[PDB]
Amino acid sequence: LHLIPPLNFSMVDNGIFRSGFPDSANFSFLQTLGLRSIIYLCPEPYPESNLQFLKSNGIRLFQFGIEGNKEPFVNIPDHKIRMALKVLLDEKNHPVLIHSKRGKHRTGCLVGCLRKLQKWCLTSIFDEYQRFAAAKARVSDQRFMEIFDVSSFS
Ligand SMILES: O=P(O)(O)O[C@H]1[C@@H](OP(=O)(O)O)[C@@H](OP(=O)(O)O)[C@H](OP(=O)(O)OP(=O)(O)O)[C@@H](OP(=O)(O)O)[C@@H]1OP(=O)(O)O
Ligand SMILES: O=P(O)(O)O[C@H]1[C@H](OP(=O)(O)O)[C@@H](OP(=O)(O)O)[C@H](OP(=O)(O)O)[C@@H](OP(=O)(O)O)[C@H]1OP(=O)(O)O
Repeated sequence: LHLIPPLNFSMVDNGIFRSGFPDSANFSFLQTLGLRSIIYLCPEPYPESNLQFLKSNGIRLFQFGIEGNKEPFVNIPDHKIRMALKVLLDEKNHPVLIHSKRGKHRTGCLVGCLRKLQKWCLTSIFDEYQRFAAAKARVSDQRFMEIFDVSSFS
């Protein structure tokens, strides 16, 4: 036994994964996925360790830096989520890992908006969001998904 998936790692769909921030202990696991792409949702620069892993493995980094904010005073990062969705929906970028810091809020919102495009009823989207967010589930994240207009992606 030796592979360590990154924090809160899960398969979302064919060619799509979610997690928190990978560190060097996770690189041997991430190698088994044959990633083409990472969608990174934090504003902080990528560490040198991570950049060397991407360069060694031919993985493209897409960064859409969403500022972390806590309830009750939240950002509505609509443009950044939609830019990340545009990349996520292009199969040429697959396999793709979506990650933020812990993979609960920013990652959860992007995945929830994907589920809405996949025609999941809201309660099913929120159940999946809650499974990762656990005691840190935010009503604001779920309201963002409730309000999200799918029009431009149909
Ligand atoms: O209370 P805070 O000091 O603001 O801690 C919170 C932390 O919450 P706690 O550690 O106190 O529980 C959140 O973590 P979770 O709520 O996910 O447990 C985490 O946001 P997060 O890493 O969740 O961001 P996502 O990556 O899920 O968007 C926050 O990160 P952000 O600031 O959103 O990048 C803070 O973590 P940092 O300390 O690393 O900034
Ligand atoms: O520059 P603007 O045209 O006013 O648009 C901004 C801008 O959105 P994008 O840059 O992502 O297009 C903010 O992000 P920064 O430029 O500051 O990085 C964003 O903030 P978040 O990314 O945190 O959402 C904000 O959205 P909001 O104010 O709703 O949180 C949004 O403004 P509209 O919301 O486009 O005025």
